Amino acid sequence: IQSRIREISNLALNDKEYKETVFAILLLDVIGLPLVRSLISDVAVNEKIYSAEFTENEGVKNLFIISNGMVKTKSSTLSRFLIANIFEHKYVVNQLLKVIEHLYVINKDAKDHRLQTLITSLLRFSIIEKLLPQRRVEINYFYEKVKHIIPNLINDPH
Amino acid sequence: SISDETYERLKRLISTGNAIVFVGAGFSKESINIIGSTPPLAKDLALQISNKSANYLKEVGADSHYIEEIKQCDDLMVASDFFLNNIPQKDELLQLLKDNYTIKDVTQEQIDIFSMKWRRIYTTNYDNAIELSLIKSGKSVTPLTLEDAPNQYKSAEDICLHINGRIERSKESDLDSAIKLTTSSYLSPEQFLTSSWYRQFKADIDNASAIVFLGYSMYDIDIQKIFFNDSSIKSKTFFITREGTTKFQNYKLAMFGEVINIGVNAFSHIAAKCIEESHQDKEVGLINSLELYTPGEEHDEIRDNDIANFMIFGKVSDRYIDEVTLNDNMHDKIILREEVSKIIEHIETDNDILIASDLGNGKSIMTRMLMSKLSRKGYLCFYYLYNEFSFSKDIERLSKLGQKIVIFIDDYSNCIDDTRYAIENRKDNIQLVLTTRHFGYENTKQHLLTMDMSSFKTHSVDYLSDSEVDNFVHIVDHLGAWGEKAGLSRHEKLSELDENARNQLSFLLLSILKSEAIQSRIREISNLALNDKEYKETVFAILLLDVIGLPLVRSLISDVAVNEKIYSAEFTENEGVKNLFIISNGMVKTKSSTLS
Amino acid sequence: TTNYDNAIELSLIKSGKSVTPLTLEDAPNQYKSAEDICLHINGRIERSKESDLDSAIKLTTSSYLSPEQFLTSSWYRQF
Amino acid sequence: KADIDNASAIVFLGYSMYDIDIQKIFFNDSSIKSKTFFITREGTTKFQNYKLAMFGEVINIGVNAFSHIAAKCIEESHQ
Ligand SMILES: Nc1ncnc2c1ncn2[C@@H]1O[C@H](COP(=O)(O)OP(=O)(O)OP(=O)(O)O)[C@@H](O)[C@H]1O
Ligand SMILES: [Mg+2]
Repeated sequence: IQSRIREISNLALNDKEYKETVFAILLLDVIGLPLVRSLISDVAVNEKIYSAEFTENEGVKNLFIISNGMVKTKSSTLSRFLIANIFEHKYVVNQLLKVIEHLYVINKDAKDHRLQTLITSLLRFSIIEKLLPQRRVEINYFYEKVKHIIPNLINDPH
Repeated sequence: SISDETYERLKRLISTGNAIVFVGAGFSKESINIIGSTPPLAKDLALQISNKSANYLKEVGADSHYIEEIKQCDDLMVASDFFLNNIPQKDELLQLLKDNYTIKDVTQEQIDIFSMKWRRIYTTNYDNAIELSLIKSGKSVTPLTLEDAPNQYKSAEDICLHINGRIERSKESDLDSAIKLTTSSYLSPEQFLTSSWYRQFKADIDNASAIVFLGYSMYDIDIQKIFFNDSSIKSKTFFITREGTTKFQNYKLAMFGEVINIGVNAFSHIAAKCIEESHQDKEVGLINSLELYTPGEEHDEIRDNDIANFMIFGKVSDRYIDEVTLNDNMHDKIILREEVSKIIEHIETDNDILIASDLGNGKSIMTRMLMSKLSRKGYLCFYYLYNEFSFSKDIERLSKLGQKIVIFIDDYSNCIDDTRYAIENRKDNIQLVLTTRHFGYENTKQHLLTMDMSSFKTHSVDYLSDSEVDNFVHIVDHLGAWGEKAGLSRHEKLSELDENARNQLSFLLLSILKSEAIQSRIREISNLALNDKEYKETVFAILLLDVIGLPLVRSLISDVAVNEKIYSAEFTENEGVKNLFIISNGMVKTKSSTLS
Repeated sequence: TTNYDNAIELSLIKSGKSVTPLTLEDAPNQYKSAEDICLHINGRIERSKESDLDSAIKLTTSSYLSPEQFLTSSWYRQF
Repeated sequence: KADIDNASAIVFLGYSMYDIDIQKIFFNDSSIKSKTFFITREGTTKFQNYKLAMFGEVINIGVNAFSHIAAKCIEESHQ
């Protein structure tokens, strides 16, 4: 099976935007937020979800159950396998840092509650351990760089 | 001869400046070439190339009977094919073509006839008489061939298109397919039908005021097949032939339009009269298939009965929409969808909009609200009317304007041909808004993904937020249609609905206000599915298995349906079976309990 | 030539001589046996499209810094 | 198309090949060229039938001579 999943995932994850959007879908499903097109646009840091050619890809159709253009996951045992094995840890930590910076950067104006709870939910250790399982160096690097991305975190005991 | 009323009709049609000329062999009969003579016809050229090949075979030393039987061969196609397939020196054939088809000087009638303003120029010549005649007369020209993409030259003018090729920058290998000389070239899979310029040619001869053929002998069969069928095209075309020709000689041409046997010489004088008026004419015309949306100018009172009509019975006026648009605090009269602002922000950045939704979840009303707001922002919004008038003429007249334009099309699956043309030949200052149901979108996926959809933003209005649920129940609270349920809180009220039907406007309307309009829509869609007894039995079996609660399985469905239609692949491609049961990978599941 | 106009071509045509004008987007092997090569190094006007101003017609300060130039073309060896 | 794909050989009896569609069918391929035989009239030079030679092998013997081949081959075809 793993070989089948790898072959059918390499047919979509080779593009940069497709990889970012797929990672955004997996990340928001991991946190538990609703999979809304406008919010997945902010998490994915592009607007490829609005194109009509995203939902007709091999990887997107073969890994996610699509229905009337919407995207939802198949099961947790495939999403967590994708997160652990198909996405490298070194990609995951860097993309997490990028989206954490960008959310704040565009949230300093709009003041949306969903972005705020997204940011304070990414900082929790349970999600990070569910995203980077038993990786000491990457977890340490992420925790030591999040305080330098945004300077208000030092005053927060959370 | 040719009558005076035909003269007046021709002058009036050519003075518009939207005429199209088709140039043939007879136009450049008087020109002169590099070797200082009139360009030759097929007979002389065939004799020359046969003589050349026979001289080569005499040099190699073949029998004299073969030479004497090849020399008298005056068929251009067979002689050229034999030369290219047996004789190895094709460089001198290309040199002979360049010598014979390079015009050095033109006459004055050609200058006067090509100093007009046309829509587009089409020709079947090899020479450069037309390009020389356009420069000399004070106008630019960019020639092309069938091997050029028309989308790159969209904004260019003075497009002189050569159909059977050109010799000006022809290479050695172009004789096989590009230049239509041999029998092998005419049989190639690459022809005028397969080229992308064919659709452009059809649109041009559909859109033009009149079409003029200059000395065309009507040899090609594809143009004959284009022009034979229709009659509205025949009423616009004209043919120009040489003098001293009887009607029976022009009988072949007469089946495709009027025949005027005066020659290019006499048409040059008409061109001399019409040149000054050709460049001046301009008219905004009238737009027939698209009505210009205009905002409200007066304040009308809104009465409860209007609230009841809009909420339940589906009847509303555009004055109501314009009134709820100007003031955003009036939540007791309309539901404010959050997608309108996103859609507006997308349309301000040169992006097309495609809206897809389920049955009756607020799509046409969203289109009307968008139309009302975008004119206030400063655009021009046109609503597509399902009329019998043309659409290419109207989009052309819209392009001739100079304002920012948004065009709205509702339920495009019923006008897929026009909606295609719209995405095929869209201009720079015209955006598109297309709305459709899910079934209509999925039935036309293969007709649209082949084009450029990178400029389209896809939106779905199927679901709302909890704030909009609160707004809806606030509207009903102001209406007071709860009855005995008004005492209970928010949670109790909607306790009888399913999770996903709660977040859809159609099921909310049917469950709370019992909108008859939605009932009529459901009856209309389900009638076309439940007409057959087999499908009726299968649908009733699915509903029975759901109200029991036991899971759905193909064998069980077939057992309780007293048939085997569930095994057929056409059961899940019906109208009602798709619009009433959500399907996924061929399986059938129901939407919600309040629908079943 | 370096001009973008058609004076050379009109002069050749008016003197009883043919011409095949090209640019740097043509390969030399397809025109190996050709004669009267009027190669326009900078560009051409006669059938220029809208995208030819960026790199094909050398006029702007961006069309002089593009990776495609006279050196990297296939006509450099021929010249 | 399927019949000329599955057959053993294709025989033309006095066909001048006037229609353009059979011409477009038979001109492209080369495997169909090996199985195609054209039967034309007697007393014809090679050139008089150069057009037919492009699509397959041509035999200038007529139906008159083909009758003898049919009479010699009939008893084997049914067997
Ligand atoms: N913005 C809105 N605010 C309040 N009610 C609305 C709104 N939009 C739609 N409705 C209600 O929904 C009903 C059906 O909406 P509408 O006719 O626009 O559906 P639709 O999706 O365009 O239809 P169809 O898909 O069948 O073409 C209307 O009669 C109206 O009562
Ligand atoms: Mg509608």
